[PDB]
Amino acid sequence: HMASMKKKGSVVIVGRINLSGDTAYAQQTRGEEGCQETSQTGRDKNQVEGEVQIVSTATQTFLATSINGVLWTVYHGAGTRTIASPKGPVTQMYTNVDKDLVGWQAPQGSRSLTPCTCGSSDLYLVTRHADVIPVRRRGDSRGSLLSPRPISYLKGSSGGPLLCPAGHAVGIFRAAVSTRGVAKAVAFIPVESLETTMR
Ligand SMILES: COc1ccc2nc(C)c(O[C@@H]3C[C@H]4C(=O)N[C@]5(C(=O)NS(=O)(=O)C6(C)CC6)C[C@H]5/C=C\CCCCC[C@H](NC(=O)OCC5(C(F)(F)F)CC5)C(=O)N4C3)nc2c1
Ligand SMILES: [Zn+2]
Repeated sequence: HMASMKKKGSVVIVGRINLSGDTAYAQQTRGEEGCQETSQTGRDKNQVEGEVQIVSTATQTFLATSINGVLWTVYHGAGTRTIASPKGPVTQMYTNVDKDLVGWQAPQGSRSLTPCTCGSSDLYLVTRHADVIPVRRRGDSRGSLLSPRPISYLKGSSGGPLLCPAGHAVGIFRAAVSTRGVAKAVAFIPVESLETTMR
C-alpha cells in the first residue's frame, strides 16, 4: 500500500551437518554479516553440499533437509519465504501450514536422502549440533528419545531428519514434547506425508 512497505528476506543457507564420514559435525559456511546481506538480495553464490543444511532468517535459525530433490523445512521457521540461490530468490514449491511443512527445489550441489521403505521403528534424529540421537518410533508422527535431555538441546533443529538404521529419511523434525523442560518425545512430519504433498 505504502512506498515504505518492506519485503521479508530470503532464507539463507549458513552451514551444514556433515554426515559423509565416520563423525557427524556441523560446518559453518556463512557468517552473520554475509547472511544478512544474502537474505536481502536473495543471491547466494556459495557452493552447497550435503543433505542437511543449516538455514537462517534475520530472526531464526533451524535446519533444512533434502529428500527426493526437494529441500524441506518447517513453516514455523520459514513461513512463506523464498530461499537465496545463485540466481536470486527461489519461491517455495510446497507450502502446507497444516503439516508445518515447506519445500523448495533442492540446491544445485546438494545430495538428497532416499525415502525410507524399511518399516523400522529404530530411528536417529540429527540435530544442528550434529548430535545423532536415538529415537524409538511410537506412532505415525511421534518418537521417544531413548535418552531424554533438556529441550535446549533440540532447539534450532526443526527441519532436521529422522533416519532409519540404513540412513534413509523417515521424517522431518517438527516439535518437541516436554515435561518440566525435558524432551521425552518428538513430533515429526513422516516422509510419506512429504511423498503425498509431492502429488
Ligand atoms: C506459524 O505457523 C505454524 C504452523 C504449524 C506449527 N506446528 C507446530 C507443532 C508448532 O510448534 C511450534 C514451533 C515448535 C518448535 O519449537 N519446533 C522445534 C524447533 O527447534 N524449532 S526452531 O528451529 O527452534 C524455530 C522456532 C526456529 C524455527 C523442534 C523444537 C525444539 C525444541 C522445543 C522448544 C520448546 C517448544 C515446544 C513445542 N512443542 C509443541 O508445540 O508440542 C505440541 C505437540 C507436538 F506433538 F509436539 F507437536 C502436541 C504436543 C515445539 O516444539 N514447537 C512450537 N508451530 C507451528 C506454527
Ligand atoms: Zn529405511
